[PDB]
Amino acid sequence: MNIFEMLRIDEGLRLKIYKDTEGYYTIGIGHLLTKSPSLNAAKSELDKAIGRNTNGVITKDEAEKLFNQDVDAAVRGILRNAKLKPVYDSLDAVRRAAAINMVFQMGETGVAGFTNSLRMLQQKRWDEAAVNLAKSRWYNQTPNRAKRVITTFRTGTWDAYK
Ligand SMILES: C1=Cc2ccccc2C1
Ligand SMILES: [Cl-]
Ligand SMILES: [Cl-]
Repeated sequence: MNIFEMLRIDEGLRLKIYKDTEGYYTIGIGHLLTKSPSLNAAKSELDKAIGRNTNGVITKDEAEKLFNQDVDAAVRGILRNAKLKPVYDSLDAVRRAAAINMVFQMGETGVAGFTNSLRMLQQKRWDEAAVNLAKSRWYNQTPNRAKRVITTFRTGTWDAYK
């Protein structure tokens, strides 16, 4: 198992513009195109990202190219984040994957109100953090996915994904 496989399972793969769990236009492997309600805005964002007139449809290759860029961006974001970096650096390789999944899904900004969980994680208090992470909108909204990421932090193994 790895970050790419882990996110591919959590995000799935769609080659035509769709709406995410929050109703935002997305495509590929969880690549958010826009928050705006305009499909056209979404199709324009799409062409701009791909570099061609896509018409709302991309290839598998193109989807995967976006995925790579997004995986990289996320890590790079965590590393530039002063609030995040230190936590992330304290973690073992499996848990780091879990931390990227979260940022990938909700952004640096989404992962902001997680201060108390961050601190518990940094402290290596797994069970307590597991509990704290569950008390969140994220958990209530996407419970199955949240349980997986949580188990991953709790255990430090890929069990939830196997
Ligand atoms: C959730 C935990 C954590 C730890 C380090 C970096 C980013 C994240 C997100
Ligand atoms: Cl992009
Ligand atoms: Cl879910």
